[PDB]
Amino acid sequence: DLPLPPGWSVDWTMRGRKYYIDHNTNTTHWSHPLEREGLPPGWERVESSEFGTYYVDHTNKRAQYRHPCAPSVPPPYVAPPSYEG
Amino acid sequence: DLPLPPGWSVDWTMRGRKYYIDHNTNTTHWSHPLEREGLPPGWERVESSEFGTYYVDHTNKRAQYRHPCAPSVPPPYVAPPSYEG
Ligand SMILES: [K+]
Ligand SMILES: [K+]
Ligand SMILES: [K+]
Ligand SMILES: [K+]
Ligand SMILES: [K+]
Repeated sequence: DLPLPPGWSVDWTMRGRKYYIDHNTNTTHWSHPLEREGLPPGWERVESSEFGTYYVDHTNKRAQYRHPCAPSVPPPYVAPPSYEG
Repeated sequence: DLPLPPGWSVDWTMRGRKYYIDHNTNTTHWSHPLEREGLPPGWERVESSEFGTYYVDHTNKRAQYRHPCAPSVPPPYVAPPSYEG
């Protein structure tokens, strides 16, 4: 949907997974560069049918469920307003 | 974007957070009912600018970073194909 910034292109893995090619920096990425609000450089949010939504750190070649910048404690439960309706 | 199933409506919290009202079951929800693929009943995926993406269990009033169905081990690191470009 969102336009690629100048200097990018897209391709596909042998499993059908889209990736983004940055010809400005000669690097490749799982996510659109305009869809990384709140993420530090080197980190991406990824979606998995087996593991759900998690985060990868390309600079350390590791992954974790928690956003890199989230408090290192479990996140807060909040319910929507009760049915009124 | 996606049409609401029959019997639903939408409203807004005093913080500007959208929620979904199910008049079929007299319940309320943070997420669109057609956007919960892979989630068990009672669980939702939520987005937070402070905590990132996590999951809430309305039946236990708790939250966790890991998808309820994800393996209880850290998720796998996978890099996109190296720049060719
Ligand atoms: K450029
Ligand atoms: K281009
Ligand atoms: K997560
Ligand atoms: K109905
Ligand atoms: K309606």
